[PDB]
Amino acid sequence: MKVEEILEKALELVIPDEEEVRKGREAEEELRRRLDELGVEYVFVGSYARNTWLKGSLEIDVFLLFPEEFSKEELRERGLEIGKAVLDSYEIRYAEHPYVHGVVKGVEVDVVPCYKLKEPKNIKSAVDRTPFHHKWLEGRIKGKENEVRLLKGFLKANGIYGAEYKVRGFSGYLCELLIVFYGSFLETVKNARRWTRRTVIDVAKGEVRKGEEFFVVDPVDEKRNVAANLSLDNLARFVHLCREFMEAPSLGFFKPKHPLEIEPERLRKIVEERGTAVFAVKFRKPDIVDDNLYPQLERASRKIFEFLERENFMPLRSAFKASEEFCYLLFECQIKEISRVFRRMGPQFEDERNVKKFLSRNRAFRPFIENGRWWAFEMRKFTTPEEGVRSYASTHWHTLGKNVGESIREYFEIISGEKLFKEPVTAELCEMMGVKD
RNA sequence: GGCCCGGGGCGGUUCGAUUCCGCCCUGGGCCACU
Ligand SMILES: Nc1ncnc2c1ncn2[C@@H]1O[C@H](COP(=O)(O)OP(=O)(O)OP(=O)(O)O)[C@@H](O)[C@H]1O
Ligand SMILES: [Mg+2]
Repeated sequence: MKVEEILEKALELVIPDEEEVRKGREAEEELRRRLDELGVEYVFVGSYARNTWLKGSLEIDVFLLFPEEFSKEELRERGLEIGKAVLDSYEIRYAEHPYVHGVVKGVEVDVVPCYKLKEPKNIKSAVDRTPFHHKWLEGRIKGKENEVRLLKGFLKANGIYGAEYKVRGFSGYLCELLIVFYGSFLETVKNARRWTRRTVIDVAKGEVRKGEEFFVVDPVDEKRNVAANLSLDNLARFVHLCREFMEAPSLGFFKPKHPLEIEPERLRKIVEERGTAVFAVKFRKPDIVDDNLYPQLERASRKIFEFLERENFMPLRSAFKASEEFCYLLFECQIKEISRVFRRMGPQFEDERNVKKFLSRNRAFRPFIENGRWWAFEMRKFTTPEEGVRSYASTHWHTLGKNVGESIREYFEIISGEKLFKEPVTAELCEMMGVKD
């Protein structure tokens, strides 16, 4: 097991077989014919146009070029009209920039409308750079497409591929830029081992400098950070994965990790061993796009975690899961039950004005003096994390994300114990607690 | 939708709040959906 031989075997996993390629070329030819029959102006971009698409994950991107004077509404209406007329079956679901997704002779297709600008200067639609990325890449990625595939396969197998909010990882484009910059997958991995959270990679200048945060400047637009949505943690996982890989090569790094089935009876025993409070807030999943949902699940989950820490329940970690039916914010605290009494800091004995106001307070236990200042015993309105969250969630629902919050407002429940291990969250909990196997 | 920076109004908590928990108005960037 040496890098050399391993990467040789890995190609079998990332390179599309001749049949899959034929399927794409055949689908390409059909798109062309449907589009030419409409006399539409288009251009093939992305993975398929450059032959850097990962085996099994083929998607053809067709970009409909529109004059700059056109309305964003005209693009949407016209582009959606063209997309629907050109796909066997289609689906329209997006967060902001419109596009049609569908199928042609068996392969996934994305028909997207954009403005045909000159200079990726001041983009008008969110996707106007894409055509220029193609221009900039077609002449430089030639001969190294399999190197790109190795990188994509590597990141995909380890859950950090996509740049969408569900993953906060490396986009396909970023991968190609990295390949152009380092020359190959091995080189990229070798150098990535020394990346820092301040690393700046400028491919157009062929330079690596120190910066404010992780920044990969787009050759097409120097102000654009291609890795803007790559989370710090995901950057850290990659760098580490790169160290581990070079240290002990294995094509296991290209094989998707074990689905993991682990029985609920085992989870119960682990939680018992841990002596922690493991619970979850359950509510109905809002009918909105992944790209809108996840950031809200992140916020809600975080706002509640902070409530748990300032409330002294010693939160350990939080996680979340979304099924098609419901959503779950998961928590584990070191404190299952806290006392009713606690001490609140008061003024220094020195100024009677404030000491006076501090003592006029109707109180159950009579404040005391300790180290030069007054302190008072106070009673909590709740003593467990669950009682706390039920309280917080019912009252601060509006701060847990627009849609996620509104849903919790109309309904939510706190699941714990055995009734929790039944829900579709065992995987997430095991992951959250670091259960190995 | 989420994040970041900023205006102007407020409610609650607190001995004490610009500073802690939040709500309305609003201006400007950015990110995801290709
Ligand atoms: N998040 C993004 N950041 C930058 N460019 C992007 C992003 N998403 C899409 N693009 C542009 O649109 C093109 C199409 O992206 P798409 O989502 O189809 O993935 P891809 O790049 O085709 O690779 P793959 O299909 O193998 O994931 C990219 O090649 C790039 O030019
Ligand atoms: Mg594609």
